[PDB]
Amino acid sequence: MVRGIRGAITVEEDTPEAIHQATRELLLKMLEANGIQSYEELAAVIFTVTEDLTSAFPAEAARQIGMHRVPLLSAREVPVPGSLPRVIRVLALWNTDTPQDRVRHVYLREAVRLRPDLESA
Amino acid sequence: MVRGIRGAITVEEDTPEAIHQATRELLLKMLEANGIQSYEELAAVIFTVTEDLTSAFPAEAARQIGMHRVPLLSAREVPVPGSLPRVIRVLALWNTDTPQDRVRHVYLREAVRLRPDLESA
Amino acid sequence: MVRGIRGAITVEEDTPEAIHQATRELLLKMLEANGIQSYEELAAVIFTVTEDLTSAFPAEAARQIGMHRVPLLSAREVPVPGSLPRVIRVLALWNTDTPQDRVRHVYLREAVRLRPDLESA
Ligand SMILES: [Cl-]
Ligand SMILES: [Cl-]
Ligand SMILES: [Cl-]
Repeated sequence: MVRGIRGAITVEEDTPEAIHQATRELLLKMLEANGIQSYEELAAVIFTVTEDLTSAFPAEAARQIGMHRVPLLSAREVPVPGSLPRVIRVLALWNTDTPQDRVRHVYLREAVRLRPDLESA
Repeated sequence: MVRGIRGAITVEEDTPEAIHQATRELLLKMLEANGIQSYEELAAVIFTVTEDLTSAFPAEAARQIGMHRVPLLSAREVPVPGSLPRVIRVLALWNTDTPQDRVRHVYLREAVRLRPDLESA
Repeated sequence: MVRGIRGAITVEEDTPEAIHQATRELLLKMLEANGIQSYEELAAVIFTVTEDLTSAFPAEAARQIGMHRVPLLSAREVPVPGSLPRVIRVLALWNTDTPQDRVRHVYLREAVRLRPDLESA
């Protein structure tokens, strides 16, 4: 049994340096938030990028933090009018028996605006 | 162990009202067809939309039926010439030991044309 | 518990005959490399294609080798400048307890250039 973990983060520019940094930061925070101890717990990680980000592969950033042995895939997000620009989204598939309500999803920088429900009191 | 569940549905127009309704209908029918009792059985749900649908996020529709705690991701489908227009596709990842041939895939409206094998006698 | 299996292959032209052949070849090699004995071991398979490939659905090729009962989904890859053209990527989600370092990822034709780490001595 598997639990997905969602993440999202924004960048201010379509450059590799920006995209790679943001992706590394988000991945590490997703793992930390969930108490993951090894990349071996990850079945796979899927990324999406908005259409305004073409300069870099998020999987390259994941390999900068050593995710060579984690299977990675990336795709393009739907360009909805008025939706948040320059977003990197992550779906990590985690081999765990953690209950669904104990999985922690991580939305950073302006991406917090995507999920106001995940703000809490 | 995990089983994917596929769904697909068409809409007649690229509007949020159409996309959201179709997505809600399809998701509920996928769950019902498979005898799912809780959203907690879902590892994650991945959506795709054809390039002729940009007005809405399918994940927003999933949140209208309460999928806040289900990890969701969306992407764009390949624009193959002559392929069916205005299709919302769903891949639900289901934590189950159901055999592969007992999983029920759900193709609604004109999307039945995608999978004539799933028509039966 | 699930392990992803990555594959990738290139084609020389955007035609169905080329895309379908390459997809069939890659899928079978991914299964063989990992000692998979039944399609029932596959939770789902996700494909991506680069933006320069629109003539065919990789899932149609998977159905030419009988993957009707395997849930399939396809999406478009990020068009990064200078990245390899005409690539079909595969993420197979495999129900297995195989350790992460014993899963075999398969990169064929020019797609070997994507992952020089997977060349070995
Ligand atoms: Cl959370
Ligand atoms: Cl079925
Ligand atoms: Cl390998």
